[PDB]
Amino acid sequence: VYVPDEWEVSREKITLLRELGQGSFGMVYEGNARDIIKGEAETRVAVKTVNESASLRERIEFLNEASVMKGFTCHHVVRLLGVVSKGQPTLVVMELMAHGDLKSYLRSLRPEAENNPGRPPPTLQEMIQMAAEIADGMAYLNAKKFVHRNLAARNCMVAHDFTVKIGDFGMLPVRWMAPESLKDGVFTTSSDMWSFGVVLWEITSLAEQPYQGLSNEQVLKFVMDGGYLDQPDNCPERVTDLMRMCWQFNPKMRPTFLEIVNLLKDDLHPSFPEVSFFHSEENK
Ligand SMILES: COCCN1CCN(CCn2ccc(Nc3ncc4c(n3)-c3c(nn(C)c3-c3ccccc3)C[C@H]4C)n2)CC1
Repeated sequence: VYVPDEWEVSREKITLLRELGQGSFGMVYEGNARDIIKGEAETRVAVKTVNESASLRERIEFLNEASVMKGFTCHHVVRLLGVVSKGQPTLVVMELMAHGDLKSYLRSLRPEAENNPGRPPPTLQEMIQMAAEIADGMAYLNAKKFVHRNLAARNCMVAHDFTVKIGDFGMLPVRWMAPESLKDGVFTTSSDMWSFGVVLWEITSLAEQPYQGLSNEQVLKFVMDGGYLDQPDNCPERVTDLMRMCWQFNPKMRPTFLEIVNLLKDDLHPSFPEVSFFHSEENK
């Protein structure tokens, strides 16, 4: 049972512009929110909805996810801005990530891409920046005692200034799963580290399908036998080294998300210590 609180916004303050794509509970829209953030007259938003066919229990669960998001204040995790519980349909207002999911964004930077924005593919500097941003958001989730369980490029988001953030998470994708998860169903921050390595592989391959040519049955056998992804053509050695650390068979040998940020801290944008969880007073 959900009880309305301080975060609640009036229904008519949100104007929906267009559909973005299907979410877990229903359709996600691109919208504009009137006076949602202090100092901002209008804010570009992503509005999560519950579809008509869903149950009251499913509608309550959606609002309980919004209650959880209230305590999340990381710059590298997509933030909740407000909620609408009174009436029908149920709404959850998130910050808009202007360039959408990381997978779709990486595919658009390919030479053959019909929707190429006239920009080059990610530079080594940009790849390292993305890696640290994803790892910082994941370090924040881990400090919050949450295991993602579904980390992949399709789940990471790109902001207007190209900042990468963790989208929706765990409050089968066999090609991103750690050997212990494929075998025993064990999901931890260490299995999330394995998936992070696959995300790095997606960045360097411009969102190619992992283990292309191998079926879901062959991926399961290959990964559990100690097999891992081959490095993509012209992959920078620094990113390859990160992938290898992520792909250790024993989850105990894999680095932590904070250790990843610590390995990359010196080669980042000057704003990183001003916005990161790693450099915040919360990282203790
Ligand atoms: C040159 O390329 C062509 C131009 N492109 C066209 C596509 N354009 C990009 C469009 N875009 C999609 C989405 C989103 N921005 C966005 N911000 C925030 C969210 C979501 N989307 C979101 C949410 N749940 N779900 C499920 C999604 C979702 C993801 C991918 C696709 C659909 C929906 C909730 C929060 C996390 N922005 C970027 C510019």
